[PDB]
Amino acid sequence: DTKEQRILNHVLQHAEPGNAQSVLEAIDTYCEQKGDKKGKIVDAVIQEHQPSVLLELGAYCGYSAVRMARLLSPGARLITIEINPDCAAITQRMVDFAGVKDKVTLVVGASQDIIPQLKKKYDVDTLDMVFLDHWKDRYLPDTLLLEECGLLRKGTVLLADNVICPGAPDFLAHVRGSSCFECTHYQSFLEYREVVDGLEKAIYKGPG
Ligand SMILES: [Cl-]
Ligand SMILES: [Mg+2]
Ligand code: NA
Repeated sequence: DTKEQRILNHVLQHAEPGNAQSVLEAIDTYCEQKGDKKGKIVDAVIQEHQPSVLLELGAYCGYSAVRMARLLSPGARLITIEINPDCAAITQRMVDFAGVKDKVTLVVGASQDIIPQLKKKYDVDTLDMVFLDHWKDRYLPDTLLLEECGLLRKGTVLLADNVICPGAPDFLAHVRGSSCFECTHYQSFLEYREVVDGLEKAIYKGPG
């Protein structure tokens, strides 16, 4: 969308080419200008679990791709599925510019179509980590799908963003109540890149 394009424009103008940290800071800056830090939580989870195969559902401007890819060990892989071609185009430009393109496989399409292809087509055995940041109504069905397709092993980490605002209540109820998942909640704050709000004025004109 227009916001993601302006984020990319800002990065290209101000971030140091090939420097992933420079790119992240430039985006945090663009969003700042216009509980715990969201980027800090993602970094902490990845550094805690050291995934060699990491699946990202949803990519808007490549912020999350870059943040996660920069921390991966050599030869480790980020696979990113994004349904909107325009967001995927921007994400790849961001990833190229940030210097991490060698770690990222960006795939355009719907998660429910691509997920069952991960083993056969993208040489995945099981996934070490999944970052969920796409359409909220996909969180629980894709989670059940990942399981059904044999992509989860004991120890696989699911990390879901925005589970409160806009919210993924059904996703939360499932994994929390299930003995198949061990759940931890991290309070956070919404950031500019993620959302935007507005008010509507509606003046009644009569029955007419
Ligand atoms: Cl993003
Ligand atoms: Mg988000
Ligand atoms: Na649980």
